[PDB]
Amino acid sequence: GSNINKAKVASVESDYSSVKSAALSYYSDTNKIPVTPDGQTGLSVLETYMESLPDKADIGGKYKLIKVGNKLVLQIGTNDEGVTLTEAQSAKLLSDIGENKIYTSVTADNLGNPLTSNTKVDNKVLYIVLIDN
Repeated sequence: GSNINKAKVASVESDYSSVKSAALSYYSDTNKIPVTPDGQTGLSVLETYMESLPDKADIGGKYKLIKVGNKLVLQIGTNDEGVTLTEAQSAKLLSDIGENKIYTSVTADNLGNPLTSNTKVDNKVLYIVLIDN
């Protein structure tokens, strides 16, 4: 329960850090935000920059990269499966990553409701800002 759940959150944080470094490299080299091709999932857009591509989050859900306004966003989950978070998992993720990054909804233009330290997520797609311009 408690310790396993905290380590699943830490695993997403490690994936986030690795993907963020690779994304910044791609952005510096191409002058364009790396995005998953329309109609696909996964991080193969970053394959030149990563020895091993993260596939699924330990909290549930496949990874992909989307543009939301001017921001690069790590999407965690798809139609098939979203993330699951207890309040304690949400609290750790926010303590470690900080504010204005983790969202429970987006449109193509705008970040939606921010995750809070009291939020439970039951099989829903989650969003973490990687690059804020």
